[PDB]
Amino acid sequence: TFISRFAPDQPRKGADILVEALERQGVETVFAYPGGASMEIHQALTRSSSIRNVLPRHEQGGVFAAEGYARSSGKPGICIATSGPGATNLVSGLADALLDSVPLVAITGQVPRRMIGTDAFQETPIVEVTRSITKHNYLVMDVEDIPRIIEEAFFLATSGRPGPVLVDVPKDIQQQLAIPNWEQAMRLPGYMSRMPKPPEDSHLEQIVRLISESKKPVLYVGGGCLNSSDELGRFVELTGIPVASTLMGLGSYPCDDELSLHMLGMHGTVYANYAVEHSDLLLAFGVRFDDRVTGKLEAFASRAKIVHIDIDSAEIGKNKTPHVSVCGDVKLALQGMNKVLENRAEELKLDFGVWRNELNVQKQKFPLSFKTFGEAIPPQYAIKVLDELTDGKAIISTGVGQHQMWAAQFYNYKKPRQWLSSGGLGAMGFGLPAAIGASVANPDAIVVDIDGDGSFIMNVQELATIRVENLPVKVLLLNNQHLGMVMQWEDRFYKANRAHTFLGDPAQEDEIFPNMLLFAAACGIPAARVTKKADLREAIQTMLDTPGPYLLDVICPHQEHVLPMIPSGGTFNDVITEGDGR
Amino acid sequence: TFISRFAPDQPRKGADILVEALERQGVETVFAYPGGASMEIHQALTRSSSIRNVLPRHEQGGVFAAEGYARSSGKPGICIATSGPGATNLVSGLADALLDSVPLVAITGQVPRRMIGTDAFQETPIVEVTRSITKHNYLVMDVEDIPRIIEEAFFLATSGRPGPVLVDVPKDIQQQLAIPNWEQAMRLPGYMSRMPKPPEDSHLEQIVRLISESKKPVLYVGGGCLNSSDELGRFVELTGIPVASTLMGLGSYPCDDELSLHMLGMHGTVYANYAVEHSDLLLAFGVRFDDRVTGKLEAFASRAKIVHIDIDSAEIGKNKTPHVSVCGDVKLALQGMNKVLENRAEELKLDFGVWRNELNVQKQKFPLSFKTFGEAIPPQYAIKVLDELTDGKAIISTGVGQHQMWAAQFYNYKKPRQWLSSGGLGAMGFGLPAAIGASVANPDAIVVDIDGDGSFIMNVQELATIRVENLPVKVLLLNNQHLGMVMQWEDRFYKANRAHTFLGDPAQEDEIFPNMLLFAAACGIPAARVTKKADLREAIQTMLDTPGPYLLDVICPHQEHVLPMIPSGGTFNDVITEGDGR
Amino acid sequence: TFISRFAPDQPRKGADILVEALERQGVETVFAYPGGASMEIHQALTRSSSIRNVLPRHEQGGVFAAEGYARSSGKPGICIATSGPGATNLVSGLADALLDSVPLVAITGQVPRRMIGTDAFQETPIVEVTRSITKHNYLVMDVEDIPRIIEEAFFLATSGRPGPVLVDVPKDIQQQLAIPNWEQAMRLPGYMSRMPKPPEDSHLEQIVRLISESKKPVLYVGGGCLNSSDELGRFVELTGIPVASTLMGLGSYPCDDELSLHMLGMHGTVYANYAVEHSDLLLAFGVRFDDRVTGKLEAFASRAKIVHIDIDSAEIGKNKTPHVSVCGDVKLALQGMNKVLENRAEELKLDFGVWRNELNVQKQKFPLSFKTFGEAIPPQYAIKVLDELTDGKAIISTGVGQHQMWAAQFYNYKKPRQWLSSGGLGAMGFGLPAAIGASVANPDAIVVDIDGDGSFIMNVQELATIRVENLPVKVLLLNNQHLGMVMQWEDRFYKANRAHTFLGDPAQEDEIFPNMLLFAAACGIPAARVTKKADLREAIQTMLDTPGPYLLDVICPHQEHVLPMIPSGGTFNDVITEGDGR
Ligand SMILES: Cc1cc2nc3c(=O)[nH]c(=O)nc-3n(C[C@H](O)[C@H](O)[C@H](O)COP(=O)(O)OP(=O)(O)OC[C@H]3O[C@@H](n4cnc5c(N)ncnc54)[C@H](O)[C@@H]3O)c2cc1C
Ligand SMILES: Cc1cc2nc3c(=O)[nH]c(=O)nc-3n(C[C@H](O)[C@H](O)[C@H](O)COP(=O)(O)OP(=O)(O)OC[C@H]3O[C@@H](n4cnc5c(N)ncnc54)[C@H](O)[C@@H]3O)c2cc1C
Ligand SMILES: Cc1cc2nc3c(=O)[nH]c(=O)nc-3n(C[C@H](O)[C@H](O)[C@H](O)COP(=O)(O)OP(=O)(O)OC[C@H]3O[C@@H](n4cnc5c(N)ncnc54)[C@H](O)[C@@H]3O)c2cc1C
Ligand SMILES: CCOC(=O)c1ccccc1S(=O)(=O)NC(=O)Nc1nc(Cl)cc(OC)n1
Ligand SMILES: CCOC(=O)c1ccccc1S(=O)(=O)NC(=O)Nc1nc(Cl)cc(OC)n1
Ligand SMILES: CCOC(=O)c1ccccc1S(=O)(=O)NC(=O)Nc1nc(Cl)cc(OC)n1
Ligand SMILES: [Mg+2]
Ligand SMILES: [Mg+2]
Ligand SMILES: [Mg+2]
Repeated sequence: TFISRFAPDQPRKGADILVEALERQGVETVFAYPGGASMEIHQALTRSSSIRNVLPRHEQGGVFAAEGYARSSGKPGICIATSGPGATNLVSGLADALLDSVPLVAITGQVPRRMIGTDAFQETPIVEVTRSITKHNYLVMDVEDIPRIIEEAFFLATSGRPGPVLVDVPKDIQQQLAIPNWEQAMRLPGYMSRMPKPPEDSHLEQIVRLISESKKPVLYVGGGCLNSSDELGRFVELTGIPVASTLMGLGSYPCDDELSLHMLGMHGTVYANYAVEHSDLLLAFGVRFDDRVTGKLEAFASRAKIVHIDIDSAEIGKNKTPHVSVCGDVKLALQGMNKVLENRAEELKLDFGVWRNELNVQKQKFPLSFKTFGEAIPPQYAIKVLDELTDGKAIISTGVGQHQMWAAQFYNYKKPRQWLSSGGLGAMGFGLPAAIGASVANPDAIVVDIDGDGSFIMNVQELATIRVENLPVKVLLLNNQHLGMVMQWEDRFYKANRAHTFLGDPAQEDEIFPNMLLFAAACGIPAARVTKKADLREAIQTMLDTPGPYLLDVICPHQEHVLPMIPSGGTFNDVITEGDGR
Repeated sequence: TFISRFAPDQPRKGADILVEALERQGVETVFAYPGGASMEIHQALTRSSSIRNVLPRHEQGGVFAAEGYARSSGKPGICIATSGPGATNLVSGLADALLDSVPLVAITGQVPRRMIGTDAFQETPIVEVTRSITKHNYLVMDVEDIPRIIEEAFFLATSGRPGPVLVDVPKDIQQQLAIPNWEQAMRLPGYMSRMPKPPEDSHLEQIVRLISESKKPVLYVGGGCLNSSDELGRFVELTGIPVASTLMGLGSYPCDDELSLHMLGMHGTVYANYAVEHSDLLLAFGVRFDDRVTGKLEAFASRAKIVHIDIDSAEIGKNKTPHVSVCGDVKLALQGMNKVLENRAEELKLDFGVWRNELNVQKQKFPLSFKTFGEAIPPQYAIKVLDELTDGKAIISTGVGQHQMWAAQFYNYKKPRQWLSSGGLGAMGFGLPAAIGASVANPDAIVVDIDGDGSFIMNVQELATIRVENLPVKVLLLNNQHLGMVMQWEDRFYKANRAHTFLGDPAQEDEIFPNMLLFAAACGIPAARVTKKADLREAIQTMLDTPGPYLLDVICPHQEHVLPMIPSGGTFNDVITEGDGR
Repeated sequence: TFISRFAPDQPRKGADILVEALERQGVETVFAYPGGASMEIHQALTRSSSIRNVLPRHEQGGVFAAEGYARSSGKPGICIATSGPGATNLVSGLADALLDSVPLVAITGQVPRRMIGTDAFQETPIVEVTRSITKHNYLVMDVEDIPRIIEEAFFLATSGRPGPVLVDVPKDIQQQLAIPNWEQAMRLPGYMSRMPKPPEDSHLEQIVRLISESKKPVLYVGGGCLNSSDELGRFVELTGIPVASTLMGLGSYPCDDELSLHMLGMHGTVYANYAVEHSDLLLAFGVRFDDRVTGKLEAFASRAKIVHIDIDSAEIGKNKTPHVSVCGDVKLALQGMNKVLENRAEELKLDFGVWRNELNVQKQKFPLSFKTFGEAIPPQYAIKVLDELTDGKAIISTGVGQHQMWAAQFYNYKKPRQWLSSGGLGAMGFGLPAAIGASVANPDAIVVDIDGDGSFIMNVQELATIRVENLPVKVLLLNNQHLGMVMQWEDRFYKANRAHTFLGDPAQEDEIFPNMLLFAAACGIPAARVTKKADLREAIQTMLDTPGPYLLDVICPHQEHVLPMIPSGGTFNDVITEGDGR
């Protein structure tokens, strides 16, 4: 089926064997920045007609773009870098992908084998450095291993709990001629042996039993449900259980649906954390009970039976001890529980209307809210407008901080993989590059990077990439001249004592600095600034209608605070519902 | 002598103990970007009146600035970052500092101790990740250890062979109240035990003997001589031996002096590599025989007695086996050899005029040269002009690539620490941030970042830093729209087959892209472009005269090639002396 | 040339491929104790007709026997063990072989691959455990790798600086059928690249020059000269330089020769340490300047030019900085220096008679001495008698402690590999097993284990091995009822306060306990006890004449002290020349 560009008996460079190894894996896009140790790989890349390369302006842009690509498509993201500084520049991306469980294959050039360990030119013990921040990694020591290693890398990166896999390739192996063997078996006996088997009916039916025996059930959905959109939907319309979601799970279940309790956790809705606090049955599907959503563990879902379904046994019971657990693919568990629920439909007759009502009053008394001052633009409102004008069908990437929380709170995602945000590591500068990858993976979609002025400037060089690759990336920059989140904490716990959180110029405290519009201009990207809430709707519409890339700089009053808020290690009873920096 | 801000019996936060620990070390400048896990440290920083913080726009800008600071002053550079993404963003800087042996202390915030290893919010096993790319590192586990650890970190970072030391501080330890003990002893028994002792006369006199017995002696000076400017000078005026230098040693001995053979190595002068090739005595002081300068080891200084003086025993004999070696401070070895040379002056009567003549003819027949096409600006010439207008007294930082080699070749450094360039790791994006640190460390100096368009855009966000800190950083951008060095190799070994090396826009192949002038404008930094060689001198003069920061975009024809050139693993007989991409 | 037992196209078990891999390496003897995880290997072993297995009674006996085998033959020693407890029981042997640089290949069975890391039955992460105590190690993950790994293991174990290499083989790979490829190349690019090249005449002639310019030269020979017996001899008869030896070098140069200064170091002769203390030229060939022989480094050979020739660059300059060094095979360096010395014979005319005389008076005034009390047997005398009756042609293995020092001091070894003793690690219980290996490697030699009662009982179970394998192992047990060496230190530095150093029975303080004769009897080995010095000569003669194994229990007064003695970190001026525990 796969047509090679070489004769089955024709020897060729390891670099060419590596590129074909990617083509055979179905790879169509890579993000690679050339360097001396990876030149061969780049040369082989130009001979490929099926793989396109998006040249970033910084290796970190490369990884983050690859992540965006992966996060928005469900396919693995592929980035390639040269040795030494090239490789070390990938680090934050690798750690980011590992914490959020993003399938990713990173390939780095390395000095020739004989040179390894000699403090060679541009050498870095990248395999040693990344071991604790990758799912697995490799140092290829023989051109004969390329086919197997690449196959194993993708298998490991995409199977079980997804994660990044780095493959280090010495320059001498890239140049070595050889005849590849695409028939070799993978050496993952231990891993393949531990791969979860399909869920058992005994386990699944025990859950359905618990559901029928509960009066206050709550679904706690996370990133693990990103491929169970339909199954989860069907499950909810069969149990009528309210859905609470993590920052990573947004979109698994439509935030606009009436059964949606939206996001729970530190900056989750009062009613979502309420539901969990008083539930008697917690259906934790595809979540890792992070400190961000649980607060004080002992207090989290204290009065309820916890059912935990995770593909990673290491997660089941790590922070919370379930009353029931299923180690396996939540997608299969749902399909299984669904058949059962459809059959015992009449026999069960599930009705949680009373519970839902208790929550609806909570949703009515404590809804997400924002204040509008004069004609100043409220970031929450800006996002709300973007949602409306895009009919909530846009792919949203973001930086980290207040804008991130607002992008999560005030936009209703219809489907998963519409939300691209760094959650576990929370790396700034992720938004723009992620949007680049998302756009390449989704050419006909509306891709909007809702960034912060601090996060946006970190990888601002990628604007050049966007222009050159002619990608329709829209940038909704919520400019507040500060490091919003750190500032909020300064206000709440440090008597507003500012400590290097102002991003503007102290000499002209009133001038917007820097002028992000000129950054766009430098890369030939049309831009505009908006300061009055009245002109907001038209500015955003313009951004959307103007073909190609576009940067809308939205000025906002910095004293805004993200609410509600449960301080770290807190309880639902410590939730802060009001206040700002005014 | 040191005045604390706390009573000797008054308990205070570990964060405050850490900041005072820095003040007691004489620290006056740090480069810190605030984050949740390091907020306490930042708060304590604002209470200090002796330490100023330069807030970068990216953690990588922070480290590189700290390096620039260190490299231009001889003091350790200090950068601080928050946990997780903050910390991982330091990686390239740490590896860079380790490879070039730059004293540096990096402090990173970390999640609370009890949270370590739990996959906590913004947690990264930074100590595990950086172990192979730092001189040493620490994870503080008790507020009581702060004083000792900080003292050890600086001692280790600055003593022996300088290098980076990272100190990870849990958030709970930053908030813990305690009374510091500044009297605690350091626990470096093994390290302090292995510290080289002052050179022995027996060893030193054996060297002077070799010098008197040689007919073709050559000095091979490197980064280890950065603090031996005077001693080396005196040594040369007592032996009249020609000085060849590494990229790291530039300036140890004035490149303008007649005894100077300039840089040796891959892109070294023909006469420098000549001198070494035919020498009978190689005085390797403060060098590590890198593959970049030796080429094929067996062929390097094949016909001569090698004397190697290094402060790191691990280096002596690593790639080349000396006939004589001295493990110790080259500064002391020189002072020692100098006294001997002054005494046995008449008894010795050293005369290498015949050898120097053989080299002068070589210097005359094969000098550094560049070609001028029409009115196009030759980068070499631009640098040559900068040298003249600044009287060669400027601090020059650079990116990595062709411009770096030209900045090395066509500028005559009078003193060491005038040249700030990433040599071992060769990390792009180093130039602008390094200039920032150099300027802060040298407020009254002319600081010029000779950057490449590829390297410059990587950390372009630091332009914001430059403006806000009101630093007189001048940027001489040699814009060639390409990744010059990779392109040169494509021309020489890949039939000019371009593989993602063009940095401009393919849709407007003739328009300079991006418009670096607008990047400067965005950060309120005056800029100008120059395209005609005739207008070059006035443009540079303007850049220098215009008070404050300034960006001069210098357009150059990309087909330029760095020469001469000895291909990797080559011999002096493989040196390429002509050709380009036209 | 090599005749397989399988058809070149016939598939067979990995176990059989491993055994053939050994046969192809020339292996004729292995020391293997069967276990569940290694059963396949043992089964394949019985099908071999060229490899004999010596079944020890304890895995530690296995390794030590393999060491003895290696140490007495110059061939690598091979031991095989099962997984878990089998493997961990090898540890002391591996560390011992690494510290003394003994070529050794250890093969351990391991649980099936899929079971690794699951806390399986008899599983131990042996590769992780032994990484810091082996030259290198492997975990075979594919039956296809066996041929290459075994070849690499032996190459690494025997090349450069010899050392142990452990190969872990999963049980499933032992049973997997396959067709071996004995043509595969080794993947040791880096290692083979760093292998020392033959010495250069420039370096060698510089040494001969130093020799001619010296008045007080001293040879400091170590374990690295074990294969340079002839070359060293020739070198000495051409320079007439006195030879001092380490505990590891004994026999490289005959201790009986008049030019021999015998052993230097802590328990070295007064004249040997004298020679070094006052020498002006130290020829350190095949030594690692251990703390045992140097004492206080600063004081060691303080007034002299040090020439160091080592095959391990990591050793040159580790503790002492030479004035000259040669990284390479001392055997070749000597052959080179010899040709030079033979030619410039007349031109040089070397005469160190005056120096030798200064030393001969020292050898006359401070010779090795022992005191004889009544009819009590002096251990020194016993060894002296053994030497005479065996004409100093016996292979002597020993335990660790006082008897070891006496075996070193009072026996004159004619050739290297006659002395088998644990020097760097100093592991007790080494003597008996080492003798077993030495005897198998030298069937027609006189093999005597000069053991201590403490060391002897540790691996006393090997007596069973000796009987069953019908090996002519003679055991000269110097029984003193104590842990001699620890006792000596108690006397000198702890006012003779005994702390668990008495090995006899406190209830019958005067009865020799245990009765080692009955241990021999239990294993059908003829034995006898001797208490009167007058009956000593006849007892030893009997031991030697009685065909087969024999144990002579020699009772000695425990208050004996090893002299002379330079306390740790001491100087030649701190040497203790008299005293005991009476
Ligand atoms: C400024 C900031 C504020 C934050 N505030 C909040 C907040 O208030 N609320 C909040 O929720 N988060 C918040 N976070 C995000 C937070 O750090 C965590 O990233 C997030 O809570 C993790 O959610 P998760 O466990 O659902 O998803 P993941 O971390 O993606 O974990 C998914 C889990 O699902 C398992 N799984 C994967 N695939 C499958 C499958 N097919 N079948 C079954 N199981 C599977 C995994 O192995 C894993 O255990 C914040 C982050 C930042 C940067
Ligand atoms: C694009 C590119 C091209 C390059 N081309 C060249 C080229 O053509 N020529 C070239 O020279 N380099 C070149 N390099 C730089 C090169 O990679 C190495 O960084 C450089 O050769 C190292 O020189 P060094 O050994 O002298 O200095 P360092 O790497 O700084 O090493 C200094 C050494 O001195 C020792 N030492 C330190 N302090 C003391 C003291 N007080 N007393 C005694 N010893 C001390 C150290 O421990 C160490 O061994 C290039 C780099 C790049 C990025
Ligand atoms: C109770 C006790 C007391 C001791 N007392 C003493 C004492 O008083 N005096 C004493 O000497 N020792 C003593 N030791 C032994 C001591 O611990 C060291 O094992 C010994 O000094 C090491 O000597 P070495 O360096 O010569 O040999 P090794 O440790 O075998 O080192 C040999 C060296 O030679 C190099 N080399 C190897 N092969 C070659 C080759 N072909 N060409 C060139 N170089 C090569 C190696 O790589 C290495 O650096 C004692 C030990 C014990 C247990
Ligand atoms: C930068 C990558 O370097 C290496 O892989 C490398 C490292 C040490 C020794 C030899 C090589 S090499 O000879 O296999 N390759 C190179 O040296 N390549 C190389 N490419 C570019 Cl573009 C520039 C350069 O040196 C300045 N060198
Ligand atoms: C980001 C640093 O985080 C931590 O140190 C951390 C990690 C896991 C659990 C508790 C904490 S903590 O309670 O000691 N501190 C915080 O959680 N700090 C914090 N600071 C900001 Cl500015 C934002 C935030 O959460 C969104 N959290
Ligand atoms: C002791 C070695 O054990 C193993 O290799 C082992 C470990 C875990 C699971 C399966 C095996 S196994 O099935 O490949 N082999 C055995 O279990 N062998 C085995 N051999 C013996 Cl003589 C006894 C025994 O179990 C009591 N088991
Ligand atoms: Mg902001
Ligand atoms: Mg360029
Ligand atoms: Mg004893």
